[PDB]
Amino acid sequence: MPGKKVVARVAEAYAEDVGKRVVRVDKYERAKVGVKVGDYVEVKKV
Amino acid sequence: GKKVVARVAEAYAEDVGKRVVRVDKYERAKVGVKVGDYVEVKKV
Repeated sequence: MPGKKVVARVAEAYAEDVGKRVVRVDKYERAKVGVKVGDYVEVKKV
Repeated sequence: GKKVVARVAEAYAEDVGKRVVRVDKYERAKVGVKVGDYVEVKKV
């Protein structure tokens, strides 16, 4: 696929977020991915 | 591994600027990653 992929390091979820299919991403990754809080993303291994 | 879909939530302040994504044990197992591995994140 063309262009630079957005790659991030996996860290464990905070306990209260576990089991909610949520991924915490900061504003810098959100800008590059092109998403806002509440949007959905695909996550896959590098 | 496989591709998963998750809802985006804000990062905690201490995680900001470290290129970190917080993913729970369920998504990690499905994706085929462990803590410290890298993932690609894409808008859907």
